[PDB]
Amino acid sequence: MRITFNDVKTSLGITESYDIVNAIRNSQGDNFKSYVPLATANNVAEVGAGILINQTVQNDFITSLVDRIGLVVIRQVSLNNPLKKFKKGQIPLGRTIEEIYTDITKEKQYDAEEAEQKVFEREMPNVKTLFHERNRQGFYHQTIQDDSLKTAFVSWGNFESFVSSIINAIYNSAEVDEYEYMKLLVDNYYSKGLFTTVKIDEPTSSTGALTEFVKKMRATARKLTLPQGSRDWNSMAVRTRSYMEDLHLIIDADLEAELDVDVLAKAFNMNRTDFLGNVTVIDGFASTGLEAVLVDKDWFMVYDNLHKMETVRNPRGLYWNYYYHVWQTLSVSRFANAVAFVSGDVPAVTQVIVSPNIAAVKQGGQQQFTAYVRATNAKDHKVVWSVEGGSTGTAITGDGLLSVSGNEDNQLTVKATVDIGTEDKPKLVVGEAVVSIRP
Amino acid sequence: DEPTSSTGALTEFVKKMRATARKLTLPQGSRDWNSMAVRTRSYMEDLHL
Amino acid sequence: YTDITKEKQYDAEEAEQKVFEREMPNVKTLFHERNRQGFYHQTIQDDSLK
Amino acid sequence: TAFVSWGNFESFVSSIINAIYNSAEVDEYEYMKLLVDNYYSKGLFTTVKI
Repeated sequence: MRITFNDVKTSLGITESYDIVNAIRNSQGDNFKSYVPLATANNVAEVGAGILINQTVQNDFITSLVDRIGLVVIRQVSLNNPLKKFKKGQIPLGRTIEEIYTDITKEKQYDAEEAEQKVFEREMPNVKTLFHERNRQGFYHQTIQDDSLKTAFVSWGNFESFVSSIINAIYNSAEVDEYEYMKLLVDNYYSKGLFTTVKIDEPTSSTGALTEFVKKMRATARKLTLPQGSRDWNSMAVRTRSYMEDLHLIIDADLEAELDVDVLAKAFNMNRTDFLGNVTVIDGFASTGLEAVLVDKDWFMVYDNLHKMETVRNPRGLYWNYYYHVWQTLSVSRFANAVAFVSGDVPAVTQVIVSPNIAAVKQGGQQQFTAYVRATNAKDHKVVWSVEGGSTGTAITGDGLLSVSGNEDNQLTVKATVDIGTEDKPKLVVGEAVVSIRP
Repeated sequence: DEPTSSTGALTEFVKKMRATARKLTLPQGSRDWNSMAVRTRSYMEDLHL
Repeated sequence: YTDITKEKQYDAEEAEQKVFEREMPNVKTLFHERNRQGFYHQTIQDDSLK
Repeated sequence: TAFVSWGNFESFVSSIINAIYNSAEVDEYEYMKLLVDNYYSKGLFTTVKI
């Protein structure tokens, strides 16, 4: 093979804002006057940036010798992800992880006349589970052809350095892809309204807004660790409690700079105005309004299942093939506190959670459903209950009491709907639960 | 907008510079700060303003 | 410069026939030439300056 | 700019220098050979028919 290129211009993919040579030339002199005395300004500007493609250039004195290459430099970089501290151990066998949680019950008034006929009644405990699966299986494939690459180098050091650079790149790719997947986890969690949104804007003070975001974040962190617990900071609407030593906070570079400049510099004894939980800084979030994410240590459910490399050699083609196989499971637990701080426009209602997601009832039985509405504003909204079982005799009370007709065999879906859109363009937030029929 | 128009503009310019400098030196790197889009990282002792 | 690579999905059925397939690494090169070539000229008339 | 090592540069300069002496030797040989032809053409040169 003899690969050649002919008649390639020195500025291939350059879309200049303005012509520097023409601007210097036709300037009477207001800001470019310093470059007028320069003699080789045009020649310098012609090759100011590196040339994409090299072409053979004859010597100016004797137009028979060819100008040579004097210096060759090899650029090498090392990359890794800072979120490796959020990874748990390894799962050699098995595929699915099951997480179980139990909620609290409700108090009943002490009555003696009413306790005669229901000594043996049942009060089913509130429990709920979720499952995490193995969902990442990838490999990185790279070939090295040393015999063909030997012609591109003169010294024996550059060749080895180039091979080492390829070997380093085959690992840097996985190192950056793991970080990309972990960030995609948070982005996907926010993309479906599973985060509890806290608005940074609306200071409601008219005198000071620099400290509003830090005040709100400190208040949220303080109320996350209340001993009595709360149901307002998780997607399962279960009474849970968090600890300050287990609270992590992923913040943006802009947010970190704002904290460092606006408040920390002008604040004496900044120990009482800095952040509370552990702090990590990333490049930013792909979501429009995301600025910071405050989560719990047990929020991440990332595990590794396989990490290996295998090499093969083709002797007919005289090359090496490297395959780096990585298998991982990436998931996030819904039973942990997780809030997201936003500084834009958000819908009035984020999500609706029905307490029993999965239920089983008899033909003549009944069920009770409770709905929680995650509203960004302070005003409340009313829910509407519906059932899409498709059999007559089955109806749901407006308070959330589902009654099943005595003659039916179908899978019941119970929907709670909140209307937030304006008239003539309704917007609906729907949370539904599944019910099975026991004959 | 302007680094000399007002003290607020100067402060936000400083904030932007600090944010950019911090995100240039992250370990995972980025490909949105050079002419050729390649994943590369810088260092604080190597950055010059 | 060498700039990482792209990952592929695991597939034994395709690996059954693509064992020896080649994947060229992502390598980018650029070249810098010499462009500044000048001189400074000054004349001195010592006899006239005396 | 056409060389990487110095020794090649001095070798090229030495070849350029030696070219002058080679040309001088060749021209001297031609000039001295011209004398026989000139003397034979002028007819002052004894001849034997073969």
